[PDB]
Amino acid sequence: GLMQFTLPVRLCKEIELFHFDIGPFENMWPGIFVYMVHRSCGTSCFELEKLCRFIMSVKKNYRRVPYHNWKHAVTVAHCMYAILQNNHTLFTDLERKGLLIACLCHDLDHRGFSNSYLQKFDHPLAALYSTSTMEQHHFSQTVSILQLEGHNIFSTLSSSEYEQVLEIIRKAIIATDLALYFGNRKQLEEMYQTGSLNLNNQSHRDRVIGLMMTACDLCSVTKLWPVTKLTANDIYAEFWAEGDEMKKLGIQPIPMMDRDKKDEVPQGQLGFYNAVAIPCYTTLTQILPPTEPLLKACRDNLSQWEKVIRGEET
Ligand SMILES: Cn1ncc(C(=O)O)c1C(=O)Nc1ccn2cc(-c3ccccc3)nc2n1
Ligand SMILES: [Mg+2]
Ligand SMILES: [Zn+2]
Repeated sequence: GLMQFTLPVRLCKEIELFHFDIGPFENMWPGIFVYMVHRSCGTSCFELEKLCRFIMSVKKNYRRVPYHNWKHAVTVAHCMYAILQNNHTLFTDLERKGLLIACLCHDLDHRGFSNSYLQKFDHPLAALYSTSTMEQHHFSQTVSILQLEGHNIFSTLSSSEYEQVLEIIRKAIIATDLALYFGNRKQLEEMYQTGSLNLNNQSHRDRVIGLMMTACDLCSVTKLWPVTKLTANDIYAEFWAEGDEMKKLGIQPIPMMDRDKKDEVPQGQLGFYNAVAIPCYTTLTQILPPTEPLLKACRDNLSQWEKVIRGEET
């Protein structure tokens, strides 16, 4: 109760900033997450014995893959922390509770392959979940861990409150299926520009939370350039692994996943910032103005990719 987590001065200052990197020391990541929960939600939101148990069970069900790993999970949770701390009054006590948990859990038991590879491999999960295959699995995995002995971090919530937070977490996790982002953003774009957007409307909150979930999921493009550049090595390691597997199925993979076409990466990253990232952070800054640093940092990294193509960098 009166046991408060403290970080060293640099982490304690840097952690409030959107572009914060959680560093290479795994054993500090759980304490970084508990520190963020206590500050976002309160020191009384969760029982520390159950939280710590939940956090280590979630860790254990993240696989040792180049990108979609325990580190990604805590990085996406930190972005959400940054957004919630800069939009203090606009979110309920349940939403703060659920959105940090959702972010930690959003890629549970990820194997490093897209929903498409699962469908073409004819994976059992692709028979069980027709769309957002992995994301339905990540939620399933979350509920399993919440149903483990001494892992129910929402024990103090009522029947109705429990159902509401699990519904927040479910929509939040489904929303990280990028294929749904495009329509979600376009609809948010139209609602903001006509003035019909209303945060008292639940279906509108759902959409805004979904865009926050995309923004947190992509926050690798909103770090300082040295971190963005090095993260990209981890992303393409999975993509090219997936391409190799497509070639084993007898399918020529998209260039993005073809390691023979790695020379086309800088221009590929250019496309992704224009088609996905900039649009995403633009609409987010429109709806939630204090999230502007994410746009600025994204814009800065777009410019760094342009310099790579021009041959000013390697
Ligand atoms: C989902 N997600 N989350 C983070 C990131 C990220 O990249 O940081 C991504 C991601 O979708 N990236 C993309 C998207 C489209 N691409 C097309 C090429 C490309 C094409 C041709 C040749 C060489 C590369 N590379 C791409 N990378
Ligand atoms: Mg995912
Ligand atoms: Zn993710």
